[PDB]
Amino acid sequence: ALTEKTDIFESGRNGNPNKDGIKSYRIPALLKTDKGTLIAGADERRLHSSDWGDIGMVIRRSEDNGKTWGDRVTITNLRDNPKASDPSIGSPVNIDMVLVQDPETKRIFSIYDMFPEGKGIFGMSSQKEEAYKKIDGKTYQILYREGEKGAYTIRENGTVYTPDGKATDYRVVVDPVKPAYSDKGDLYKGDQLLGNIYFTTNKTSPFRIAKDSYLWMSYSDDDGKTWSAPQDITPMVKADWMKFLGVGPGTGIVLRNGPHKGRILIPVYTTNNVSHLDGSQSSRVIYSDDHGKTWHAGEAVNDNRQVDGQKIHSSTMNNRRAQNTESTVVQLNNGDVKLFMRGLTGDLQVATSKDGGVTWEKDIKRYPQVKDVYVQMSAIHTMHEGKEYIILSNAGGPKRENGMVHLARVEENGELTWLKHNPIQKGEFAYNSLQELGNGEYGILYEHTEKGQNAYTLSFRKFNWEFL
Amino acid sequence: ALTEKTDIFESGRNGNPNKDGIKSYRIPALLKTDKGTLIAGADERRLHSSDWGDIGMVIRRSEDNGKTWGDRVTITNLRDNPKASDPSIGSPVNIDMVLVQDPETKRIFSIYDMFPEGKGIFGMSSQKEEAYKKIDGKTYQILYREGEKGAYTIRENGTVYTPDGKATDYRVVVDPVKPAYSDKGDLYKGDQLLGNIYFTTNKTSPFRIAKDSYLWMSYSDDDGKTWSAPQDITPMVKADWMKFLGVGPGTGIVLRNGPHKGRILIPVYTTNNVSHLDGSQSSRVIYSDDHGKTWHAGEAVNDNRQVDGQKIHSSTMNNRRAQNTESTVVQLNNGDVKLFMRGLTGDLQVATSKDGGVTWEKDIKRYPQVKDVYVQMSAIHTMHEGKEYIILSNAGGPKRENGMVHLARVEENGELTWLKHNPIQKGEFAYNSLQELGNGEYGILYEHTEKGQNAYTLSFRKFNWEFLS
Ligand SMILES: CC(=O)N[C@H]1[C@H]([C@H](O)[C@H](O)CO)OC(C(=O)O)=C[C@@H]1NC(=N)N
Ligand SMILES: CC(=O)N[C@H]1[C@H]([C@H](O)[C@H](O)CO)OC(C(=O)O)=C[C@@H]1NC(=N)N
Ligand SMILES: [Cl-]
Ligand SMILES: [Cl-]
Repeated sequence: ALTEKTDIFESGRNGNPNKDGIKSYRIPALLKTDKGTLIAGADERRLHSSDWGDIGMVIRRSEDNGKTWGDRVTITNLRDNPKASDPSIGSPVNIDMVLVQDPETKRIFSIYDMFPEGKGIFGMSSQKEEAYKKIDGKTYQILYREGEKGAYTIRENGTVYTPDGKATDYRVVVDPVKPAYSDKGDLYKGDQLLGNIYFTTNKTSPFRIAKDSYLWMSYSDDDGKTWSAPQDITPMVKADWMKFLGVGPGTGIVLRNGPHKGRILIPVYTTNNVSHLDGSQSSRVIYSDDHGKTWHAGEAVNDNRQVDGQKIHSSTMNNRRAQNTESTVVQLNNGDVKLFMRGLTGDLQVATSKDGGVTWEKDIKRYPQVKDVYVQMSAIHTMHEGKEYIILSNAGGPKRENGMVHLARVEENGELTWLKHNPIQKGEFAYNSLQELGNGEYGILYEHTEKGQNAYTLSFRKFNWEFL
Repeated sequence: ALTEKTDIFESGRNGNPNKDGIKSYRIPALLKTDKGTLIAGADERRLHSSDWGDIGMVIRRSEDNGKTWGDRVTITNLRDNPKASDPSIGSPVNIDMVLVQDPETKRIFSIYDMFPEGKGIFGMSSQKEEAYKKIDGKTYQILYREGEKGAYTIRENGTVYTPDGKATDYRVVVDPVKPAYSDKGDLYKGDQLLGNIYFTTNKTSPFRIAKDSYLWMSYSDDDGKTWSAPQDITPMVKADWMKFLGVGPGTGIVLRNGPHKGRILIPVYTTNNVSHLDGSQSSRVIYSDDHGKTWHAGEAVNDNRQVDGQKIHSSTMNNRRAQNTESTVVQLNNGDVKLFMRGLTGDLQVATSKDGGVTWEKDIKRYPQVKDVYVQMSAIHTMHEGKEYIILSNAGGPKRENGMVHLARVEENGELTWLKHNPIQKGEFAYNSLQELGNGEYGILYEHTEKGQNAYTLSFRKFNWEFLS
């Protein structure tokens, strides 16, 4: 039925670091690859357990269906500002990942947020700063220089150009080479390292990127063993009005049927400048139809949505209860895509797309038989004995506690009928990620603490249909 | 040295329409063409004197340097919604024009605001509605259908397409043929007129455009005698964050020197969704380098502007005094572009661009010797006996009264030295447009009323260098 928990990422105790000098881990993503391998992804939080600071994007691999796991592999870990007054806020931040595999190329993607040095989503400015500039059909990332108003650009070879279009003696590391790509954004003049473009305080170089929220992507073509340098996918998908744009962490999908088969779907959510985190968080997907080469934004669930009288839009809404945030995405056999969205109604909110994730139907469906206490969830499609189901896992409540694995039957019209609700973990329970394993068996990687563990320890369990 | 006022567009009196059935005129634009022709543009307000309603874009032409003027020529006048409960707010709106001629092609452009039926800039919604959709690289205007969430599109030949991209039996008049193009936007099912996509109340067709602020353009290739159908230029220039985008009315320029010579510059201004008309009004220019065929937005004066030791952006600002609204644009002989902007400081605010209107220098210069009572102004470059000057006209104050023509020497470093401040019209004085007429003479079309004349009557005067100095 259900196995006992195996601890995959171990957090420290009583506010102290673990044996690796790491305080805690958060944000599980569980990928079951084509070769049977399980990739377990996490935020690795070295210094403290906040939503910022020194966080690396890390994975572990199990080649025996989750029994034993290899050593941590670091995808990305940007170097700290060695001059920051407060190291707790003195690192450029990567935070929250989504994992997915392309089933044709077998390429594995990790998509995650990036912010310059500071407090991440909780450090965002009230004012927009332009991040990119289009010059002769090429999009360049902008750099700002203290006491100068104009936009410098990073062009060919990482060479920095003046606002007026002339090459400088300065250059950015745009092809990072150090372990964990900790050299990305390093600012040189000739062969002299001066600082880093992601540093925002006590700078030793003249240049910095726009203070904003970014989305990065790294990929692996060797079953998660090694990873590419980070690719900045922001300018492909972030609209000029968006404040925050970030992933809904967990595991993305690839569409298996319909006109859009082969489409990679990555849950994301945005905020606007009208109400930001107070009334605007809005879920959507970004997608790629060319096996991860180019990315596009779908429309938000909240775009032209009717809410208590009146239409809203994600770019202009200010409605706490109509927010939807981190989400988990599933495709049905009839071609429909369901988006299970974290929200503030107390129960499960589901949006439906008829066109492979680009637009959403007018109604958000509420399922009062599945509680949602305002915490991430994960959901996967499953076939059992020729019958179509959805498995969804989240906290049972009243707080981030008592982990549940809910089983739904999907009807021919895509309506969901909730059959079973199975507690899987007493005590602390938060973020979780599900995968199908290959028999009637399923794996879950989740957040949980016991015995004074720092939030969180990430643990793994297998269950089967008899548990379900 | 200063002629008596000649009335060009005459308002009615005591809230009554004039002889032509028109309550009032507003928003002068004066343009001296290649031919020597003077074109005077205006908002023609049929129903009342507010910032919405039934408003036509109209011109008159003078062929004798402002002495006599011909009959009204209507550029654009969208038909009213015949089913609207309140006629004063029952018409799609055009409002505020900029005129400019391309010196090479001789083409004359009128660029002006458009809004569907309602209260114009004072009727904008709190929530965005997407207005355009790119389908396989092609940009189409969206239509919304009663009882449906999805975006229909207006495609080739005006054919309305479903959200899934199927042709319907519905069609939009995209190539209007009626006088003043009053049929633009008409919605047909095959051969039967059903209603109009610009109507927002008591609709008789199923379809309507996004509720938004738009920018339209019409052009003349025959010295202002006839005009093209309106071009919707909005998607070329309006960003996904902009709430209002509209012209700073008057007369635009064509750059006459430097690497961007030939560039057409059109003052505009935006608001955002953070503070709209309370704290985000921000000047910039849109420009064309291909003789008016395609248009691009410059950056706002307020983009990356330091205010109170902190950087703002036009898209996110909320600062009353940092706003800059309608503006007038002038190029210096050194290549620099000056933007004189209506503002809330009580005095004249000027921005400088060194890249042909695309970005603006960090410091907005203020001149305490020219008052700004928060009203439109016009300014023009001029040369007198080998020396460079700018002439600017606006109200002297305290209110919108006491028209002034100000004269500045432009110094070698681009600094302006204000030399003379000459009264040109006592009593009411508001919007105005200046043009150099040649041989030391200048013309001005301006808003003024007397004895119970509805706001406003548009009058013309000519003056010479002697009046200036
Ligand atoms: C980018 C970011 O800050 N991600 C946050 C997330 C976020 O703050 C909320 O969704 C905003 O409403 O909340 C939570 C949470 O547990 O509620 C965890 C993530 N924390 C970490 N990955 N450390
Ligand atoms: C599009 C529009 O509403 N244009 C308005 C303009 C505008 O309301 C302000 O600049 C907003 O701050 O103000 C004025 C004005 O006299 O202050 C006249 C124009 N009115 C007419 N053309 N009727
Ligand atoms: Cl630095
Ligand atoms: Cl209609």
